[PDB]
Amino acid sequence: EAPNQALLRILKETEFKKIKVLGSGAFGTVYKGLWIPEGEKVKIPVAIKELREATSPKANKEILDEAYVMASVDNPHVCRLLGICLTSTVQLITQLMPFGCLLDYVREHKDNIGSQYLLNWCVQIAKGMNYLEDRRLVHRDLAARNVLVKTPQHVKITDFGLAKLLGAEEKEYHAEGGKVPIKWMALESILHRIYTHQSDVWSYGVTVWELMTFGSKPYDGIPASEISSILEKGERLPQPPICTIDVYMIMVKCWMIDADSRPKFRELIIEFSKMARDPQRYLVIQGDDEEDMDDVVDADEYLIPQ
Ligand SMILES: CO[C@H]1CCN(c2nccc(Nc3cc4c(cn3)nc([C@@H](C)O)n4[C@@H](C)C(F)(F)F)n2)C[C@H]1F
Repeated sequence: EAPNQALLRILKETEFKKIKVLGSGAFGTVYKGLWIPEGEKVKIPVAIKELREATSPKANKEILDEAYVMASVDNPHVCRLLGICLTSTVQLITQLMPFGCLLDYVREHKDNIGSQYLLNWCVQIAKGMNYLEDRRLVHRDLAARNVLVKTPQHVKITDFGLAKLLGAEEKEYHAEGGKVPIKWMALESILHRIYTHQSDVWSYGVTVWELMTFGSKPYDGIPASEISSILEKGERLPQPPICTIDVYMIMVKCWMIDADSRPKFRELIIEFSKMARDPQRYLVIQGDDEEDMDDVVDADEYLIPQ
């Protein structure tokens, strides 16, 4: 197989400064911060993810496995790891996405999200996803919560906690136990623990549904145990009121039993692009930062020779 010549950057704790907490999960604390490299005269808005507090060797392998995947990606619609900090607790340093996750964004801005925006997000998620397919990467956790907003017009795929690299003549990934998101999972993933790029396509369909419903919970109320029995019977997520048969037919195609019958991410870019050219024909919607900001540079503009 092809050697992975990606560069993992080790950053000094002194190079960056924590401002406030963005999220305090059971896994850790994500901090809003600023990164001032060596003597570069730049301030890079960052998101610093530290592994809870305690140093357990079991979870350190998980954060470094996430660092491996995140350092091996480079696409405008995928979040790249800026570096790692080897302190008492391992810290992942990533680009600050000022508008947070897409799921919370669609819920918080329901009344100001237009058809042009929803369809553009779909194209963008399909572009980043097709890139991961080119990189032989299976996400295994694509959802609106794992799509971050850089600007309302620019979103990127993130959270490589479950991501796996295939390569050569490996077409599918076989999993173990662990907590897995059942409501975003393809049927072969629930029944056989088989993950492919086409299983990611199913998850893409559910992500699109979340967006088109403005952040509604898929199969709301239904326990994860019943999902498998529901999908096997032929039941799928409802048509969002704003969706024309055109958009819904795309979501439906992602949820077909035969994985190879589902659309490819390169076809989803094409389909949604045609739709983004005349967004009102496809979506029916009624009525459709405290420091010296002189040297602030976004991570997408801060590059080091590759
Ligand atoms: C479980 O860890 C996740 C957390 C989100 N990760 C991430 N990846 C790339 C960039 C990035 N930046 C990033 C993440 C941000 C953010 C600004 N920038 N603002 C928020 C809140 C206020 O809405 N979040 C969320 C997702 C949280 F706090 F939970 F992280 N964050 C990917 C993994 F590290």
